Amino acid sequence: DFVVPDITTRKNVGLSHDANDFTLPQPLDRYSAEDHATWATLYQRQCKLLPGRACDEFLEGLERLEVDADRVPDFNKLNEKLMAATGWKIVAVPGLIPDDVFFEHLANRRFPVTWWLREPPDVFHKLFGHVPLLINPVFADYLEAYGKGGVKAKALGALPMLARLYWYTVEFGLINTPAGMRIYGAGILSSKSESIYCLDSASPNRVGFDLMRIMNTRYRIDTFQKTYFVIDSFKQLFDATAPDFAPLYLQLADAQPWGAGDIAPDDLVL
Ligand SMILES: [Co+2]
Repeated sequence: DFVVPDITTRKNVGLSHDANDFTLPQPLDRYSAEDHATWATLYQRQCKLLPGRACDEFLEGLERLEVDADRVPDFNKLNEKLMAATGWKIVAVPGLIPDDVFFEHLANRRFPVTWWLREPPDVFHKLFGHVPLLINPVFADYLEAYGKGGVKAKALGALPMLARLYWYTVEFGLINTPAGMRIYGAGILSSKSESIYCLDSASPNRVGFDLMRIMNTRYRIDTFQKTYFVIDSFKQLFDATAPDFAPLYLQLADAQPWGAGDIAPDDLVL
């Protein structure tokens, strides 16, 4: 029955965005005291739960970028540190943006960050979850290479195959370490409960990273992942982008995808 405006619409009232690249100056005046307090609450919650769960590089990135514990960060201030580390910067966007625009940003070492915050894929998820690893030069190079692939993928109708790769790496990836399994996916790192389940539960599959397998795997957004893909190094991700994806897309185009909860005959199951 009744339809009401969504959070993206409400938050962006009176604001504008580039019609081509979808950026805007970060609207600092729009963050209320409640927003800063919500940020602080989420930050404190995650920083209590993540030690021994997040990969070490993630927690180090928070500190090296001086990500504010007590307020929504000033993007420009964060950029001074990020630019010096890896030549990356974050740019504010209104919310969900078109894929070609998103890929063009990453291809140019710009990471789009939704500016607004949830009330008590918002700025907490996109900044706290996604940005700290951009100080890692190997991970940053993986994201740049990913972005550069957007033109080819769009031309071939293969953007959803790249979306699966992004989902199962950047958003929901795990990294194995001698100290045990750790988390690098931003969607897990900003989550209250998925960081617990993804390491502690016997329920989800933990499967070794395989590029073709992943690009042939469905995902859903409404639920905890049924399968997590595990890398041994960020180098594995960057190296996965080396070959020509065009013949991989065409091979996959006619295949039946793996379901979100499937185990494939060739999986290294961890
Ligand atoms: Co995300």
